Amino acid sequence: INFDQIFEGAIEPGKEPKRLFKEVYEGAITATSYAEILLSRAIEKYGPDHPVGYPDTAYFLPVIRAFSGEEVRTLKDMVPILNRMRAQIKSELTFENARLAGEATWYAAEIIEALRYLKHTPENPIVVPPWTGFIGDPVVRQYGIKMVDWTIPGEAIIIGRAKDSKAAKKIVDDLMGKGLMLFLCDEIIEQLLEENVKLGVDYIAYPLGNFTQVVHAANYALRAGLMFGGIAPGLRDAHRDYQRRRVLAFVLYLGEHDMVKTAAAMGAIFTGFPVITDQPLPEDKQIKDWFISEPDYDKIVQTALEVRGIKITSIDIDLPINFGPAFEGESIRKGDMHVEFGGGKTPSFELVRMVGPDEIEDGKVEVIGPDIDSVEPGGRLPIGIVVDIYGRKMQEDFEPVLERRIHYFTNYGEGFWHTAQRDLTWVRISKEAFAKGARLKHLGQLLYAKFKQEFPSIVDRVQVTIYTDEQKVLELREIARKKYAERDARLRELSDEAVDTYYSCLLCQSFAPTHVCIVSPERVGLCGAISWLDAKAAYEINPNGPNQPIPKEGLIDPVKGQWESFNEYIYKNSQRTIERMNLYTIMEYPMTSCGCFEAIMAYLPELNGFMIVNREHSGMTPIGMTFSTLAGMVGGGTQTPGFMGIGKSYIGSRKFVKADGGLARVVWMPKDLKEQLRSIIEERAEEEGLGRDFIDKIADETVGTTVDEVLPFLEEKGHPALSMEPLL
Ligand code: SF4
Ligand SMILES: [Cl-]
Ligand SMILES: [Cl-]
Ligand code: NI
Repeated sequence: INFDQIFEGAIEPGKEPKRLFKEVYEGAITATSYAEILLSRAIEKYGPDHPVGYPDTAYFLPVIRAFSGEEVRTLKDMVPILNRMRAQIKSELTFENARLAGEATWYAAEIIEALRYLKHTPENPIVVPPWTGFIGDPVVRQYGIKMVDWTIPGEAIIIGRAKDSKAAKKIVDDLMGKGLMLFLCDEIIEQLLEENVKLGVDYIAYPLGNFTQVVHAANYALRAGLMFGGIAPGLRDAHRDYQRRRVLAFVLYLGEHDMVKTAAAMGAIFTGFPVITDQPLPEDKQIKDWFISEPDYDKIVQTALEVRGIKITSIDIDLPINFGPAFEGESIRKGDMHVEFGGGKTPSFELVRMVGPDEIEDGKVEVIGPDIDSVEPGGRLPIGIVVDIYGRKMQEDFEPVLERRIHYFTNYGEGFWHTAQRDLTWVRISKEAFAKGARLKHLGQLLYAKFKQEFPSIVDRVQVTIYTDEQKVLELREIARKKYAERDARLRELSDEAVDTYYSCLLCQSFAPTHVCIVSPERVGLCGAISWLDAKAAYEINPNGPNQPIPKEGLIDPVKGQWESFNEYIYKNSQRTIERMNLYTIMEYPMTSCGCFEAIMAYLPELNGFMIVNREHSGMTPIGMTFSTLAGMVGGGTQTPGFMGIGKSYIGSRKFVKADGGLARVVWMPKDLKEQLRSIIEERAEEEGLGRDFIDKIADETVGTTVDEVLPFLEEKGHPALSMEPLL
């Protein structure tokens, strides 16, 4: 592995950009000096052994943990590392020395930021929303699933200042509509806030802060290799290769240059991210394909996307509102809502329906009834959405799948909002979207264009009708409810036993190459979004896609759930690292995890049972670890007996770790997680004979966070797991 080979042709000897290299050298010396003095002052004040670190991460100082592997825990640990980084800054003006200076600048910024967080407590925070500062592991994991399928095509690290706030808003709205994840640093943030651009973790656009806070992009990106990629800490070239091949990041260096910013950009180049600046560059301050100037703001985004290799697929319908992943998570407050439909205020439904060739005119979008200019701001209308689909290869069992997509298609619109499903949908449109000209016809055109782009193989013609008359919507809701009942009846017939074929899912191998998911009718994929029916429809739509049938054959262990067919498939598709997999236990040959699991279960021998912790829970767990620390062990595609990543719904399955004792073996979950699943937990517990009140016997963080606090509660509740056989 020779990662440096990627740089081979950038600069032919005798024509080194000595202005750039000397500015990089001065900036690296300056950053390491800043860090040296701050570290010496901090060690004098707090003492060498004083702990240092970042909130809510399993990877200590992730930049150092990835590139050199040290487990920085205290101020003392930083001292040798910085010394080494200072030693590798060399006077000679070569591209290799410049990349080493950029690595040293990244190390210095990471050290300076950890020292900054020495003063940080969650209740005396040094940063407040929308600013992020250091971004916790759960956010990285929460967006990993959008990364693996390139719903997020890439990342833009924007440092400095746009020529003015309006240019900042233009390029950032453009990037947000292309779905790129943004890291913002310095005065660009205040420029965007003055223009009322939406920023924050919910919009996948992180305002890190200023100055050394830029490093919080780097320690974010490197964690992707430490998590999903399973790369060992300290494998420097392996981490750089993972970044170059999979983290499609680039830097936009806007505004007046200064030496420390240039050295940080050189560290980005050191790990394979090109830099594009809006400044004019003399020939001796540029590197082809690595440090380049695009002064014209009309071109800078496509210039960076082309040099990085990012390919964007856009629907190219002139929507009056921005559209993309950043807006999926938005919330429209009552004060900002122009109109709403459903959610128990007006009657509502949505339905996809396969139709014959006779029936439909492709591209026809019709609004039948009053449009949203009908009402005063804050008003309401009925809405019934009917998407008729004819296709040669269309099937009725695709109807629910495509219907599921409606939610997402709606939420990506800026100022469009959607929740629930079927006849319980709740839809909202903001005053801003209305002021831009958005009307119901644009929602229908959006649904049409997205369905055409996403399922070309099976939709030959698509038509969209939006009814807003109250009694007509009430009439059509009955037809939709017939379709829903047939779908529920088809789903009821599926069991692990009744079906002869389970389905693989390899979608996450783009970031977790060794990980293989096996979806069965009673075990959803650990991301929680890929059901057995979903994977089956995806394979029938794309036979050579990442979901494949696997027959249930070669049974080895009916109890733990081991079959030769799944073992073989897994061994072949895990690169011969994983030989066996039990479907019904976590204690022996558990299914592996990539890193996007909704929750983690772990066996606690002292309580004779399982703890479960979801990604959103902040707090210690009785195993003595947080969710992030546990995910550091459970993810990365290695087999971890006694630990397993799962989707939340899987807790309600009849096959839920059935060999281990199922729900009866669960002794601890977060309160909010139990409330999220209370209904299915009560139903399944009554089915098992545990009683509907069994949920009250499960300990939570209000009971305690250690074995010593939790065991007495389980003893006083008579929890059955205490009388069950120890698992191991
Ligand atoms: S089913 Fe497994 S492999 Fe597929 S997207 Fe979900 S977590 Fe990733
Ligand atoms: Cl000093
Ligand atoms: Cl150490
Ligand atoms: Ni994952």
